[PDB]
Amino acid sequence: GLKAAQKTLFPLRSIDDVVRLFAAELGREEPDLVLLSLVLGFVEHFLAVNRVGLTYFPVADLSIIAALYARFTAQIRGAVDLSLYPREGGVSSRELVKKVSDVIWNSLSRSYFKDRAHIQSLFSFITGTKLDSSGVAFAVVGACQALGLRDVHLALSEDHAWVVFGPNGEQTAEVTWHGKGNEDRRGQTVNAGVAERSWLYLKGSYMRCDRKMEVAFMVCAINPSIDLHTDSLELLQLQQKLLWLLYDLGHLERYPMALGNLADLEELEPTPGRPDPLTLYHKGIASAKTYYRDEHIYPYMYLAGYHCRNRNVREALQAWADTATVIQDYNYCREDEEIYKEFFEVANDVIPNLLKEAASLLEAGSQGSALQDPECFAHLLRFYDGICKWEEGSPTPVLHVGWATFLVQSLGRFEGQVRQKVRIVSVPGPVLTFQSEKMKGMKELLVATKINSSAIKLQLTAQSQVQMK
Ligand SMILES: N#Cc1ccc(OCCCN2CCC([C@@](N)(c3ccccc3)C3CCCC3)CC2)cc1
Repeated sequence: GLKAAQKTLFPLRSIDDVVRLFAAELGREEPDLVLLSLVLGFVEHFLAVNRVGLTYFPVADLSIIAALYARFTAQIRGAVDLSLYPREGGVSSRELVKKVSDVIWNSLSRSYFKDRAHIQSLFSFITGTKLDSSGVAFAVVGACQALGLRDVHLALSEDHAWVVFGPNGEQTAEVTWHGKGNEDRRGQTVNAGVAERSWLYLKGSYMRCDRKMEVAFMVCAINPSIDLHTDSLELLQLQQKLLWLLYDLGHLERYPMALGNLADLEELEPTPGRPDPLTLYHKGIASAKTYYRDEHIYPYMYLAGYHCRNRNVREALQAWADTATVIQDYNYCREDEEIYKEFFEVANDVIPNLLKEAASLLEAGSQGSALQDPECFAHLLRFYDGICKWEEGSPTPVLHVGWATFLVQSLGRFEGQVRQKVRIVSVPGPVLTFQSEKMKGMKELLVATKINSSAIKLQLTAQSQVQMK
């Protein structure tokens, strides 16, 4: 409307007043996405973008929020004439969804830095005519809710967003761009991407949000960063409290990434009486296993990151091996570059740094060292095996000689007497089975006291020949 009942908590004078508003909306039949996004974007603007004059909390007066809300709903209702797009069965048409998408797109500034912070919310859309890629998808869903189109929902993979709609919520439509320089497929289905088994579309095991999950998304989308060195404590607390609210109401049940986000917040500043970060990372993984066929990568990356920051090398390696065990059953496609970057950084920067420190600490006489644990060597091998298996049958390759130099270095961090204790068994303490042909052929090389660097490089890159002189 806004409806009279939506107005009664205003003004919002504190973090807890914002939480109250969210609790009230979440108790309603259809929480108002437009209201909630505007409120979050307003408070984020005045806590992270411009803190001038801040003394405690940027008071959100009804007149201010109602005027932004009226700006949004006038823009959408004025531009989308529903009479041109008749709705059979309380469900929307592809042409209507494309029209809403066009309205949002055409409203945006012609040129801006697309990966700025703080351009995720409808506050950014209205005040700066700027949205990020997923922010466009969210805005389309909000616009559709404003129009009364109850069937249009947000769909999320781990790196992209689109919408579902239509009979049984079975249709898909692209509504935003992905990446940089990829020509957009706005208006089309996601079926080609599902069919090619790319990570971008998760083999169809992507999130189909309900209205509560869309609230969770906008909460995850809060960006407390003020600058490279500085987060808003007020926004961290708000996001954390809102995520707990959502958790308590059941709305994180099917949202792995949100559980990882909450775990990270709890690591930073734990809430008394709440589960530990580790419990929450494991709940994220459980969510992915239960609802998404264990086809998500980030539940395991979140866990690995926590173990890495806490120098639990064994457990970090195990979680990265688990990441690779998920990726192995995908085809590496155009538009999957973000996950390639994640794996590249782990293999070629993070793991080497962790193992270098471990080596120094072993020299200093550490006991229980990951470098003396054959199960840790097995996790490292399983990580590479999943990456190599991922590469098999993909339309673009993954491995190259850059990766091989780091593999050889990482292998060398383990003494031969440790490496010799892993039992590599064939289909048909530690025991490991390799799924990739690359690692099966490398087995022979993985225990020599002196790693044959040149042979390992040849096997990992499948390089046919060596230099002529
Ligand atoms: N080791 C390790 C490691 C740990 C965590 C890690 O990434 C955790 C952050 C994952 N990232 C995924 C995309 C995600 C997001 N960019 C996203 C999520 C789904 C669909 C599109 C975009 C946002 C979610 C709320 C606003 C947009 C932001 C969080 C990477 C490596």
